[PDB]
Amino acid sequence: NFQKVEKIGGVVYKARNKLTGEVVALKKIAIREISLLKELNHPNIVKLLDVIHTKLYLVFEFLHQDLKKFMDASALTGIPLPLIKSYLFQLLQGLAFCHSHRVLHRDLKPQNLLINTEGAIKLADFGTLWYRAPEILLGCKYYSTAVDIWSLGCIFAEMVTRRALFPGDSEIDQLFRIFRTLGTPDEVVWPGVTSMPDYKPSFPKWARQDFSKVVPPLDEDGRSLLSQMLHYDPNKRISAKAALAHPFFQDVTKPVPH
Ligand SMILES: O=C(O)[C@H]1CSC(c2ccc3cccc(O)c3n2)=N1
Ligand SMILES: O=C(O)[C@H]1CSC(c2ccc3cccc(O)c3n2)=N1
Repeated sequence: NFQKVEKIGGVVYKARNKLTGEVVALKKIAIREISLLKELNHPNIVKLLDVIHTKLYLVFEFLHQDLKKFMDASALTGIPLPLIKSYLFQLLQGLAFCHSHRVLHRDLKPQNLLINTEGAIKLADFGTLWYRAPEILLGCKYYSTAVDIWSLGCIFAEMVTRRALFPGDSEIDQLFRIFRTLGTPDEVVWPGVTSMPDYKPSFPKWARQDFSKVVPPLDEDGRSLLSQMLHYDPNKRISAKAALAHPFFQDVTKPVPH
């Protein structure tokens, strides 16, 4: 039925549908979540074409490559700001759509963001440590859409600087890397943080970095938006919908990537 072409990322393969000649991404691995997922159409969400239960196989549209590869390829010169802005804007549209339908992504990272030759970018693999929100790291079981905004913020910073923002090697290292940059959170900035399941009063108390240093040479509009995406308190973190109205996107366009 499907011929595997190569492994590209459960497990995901490039494959040919012999019944249609279509080239697809085939993921080899509750039904309600998938239903909701399947019914969604948006230009910035990878389309789920078919679900085959026999092991569960999810058949997705196939896209050119992922943003990780593009960023590695662009590491020498960087991604031009207009393209960064376009990608961020598009990802926020996708998230705004998902979130309005009560769908969380929860594992956003460059490897899960797929691009095409025409300037589009799409969200894929709906649910490393590097893009995990602090509330998840502190043991929150009942987290919100805000976890996706944190992750996208980390990705935004990485596109700009050509370095991962918080490349932890363990959950505690991840948390402490966050704390060393943004300051150790307290009840003032994050009411309720000290009652979180894995919060320990013995966490070292670091001061916040002046931030100027975190994503140079991003302009103040960009820094403003990023800071709103990285608020500790998930309830203060900007929503995708509001982020779309941020002045950073006043001059947004849709360039064609190299
Ligand atoms: O994990 C997933 O849900 C699936 C959605 S499609 C996808 C995927 C994952 C990696 C890919 C790499 C190159 C080109 C692609 O189309 C890729 N597609 N992963
Ligand atoms: O979550 C936020 O929006 C930011 C607002 S500033 C802030 C913060 C969080 C923790 C801090 C710890 C020591 C010194 C500081 O200035 C700190 N600042 N968190």
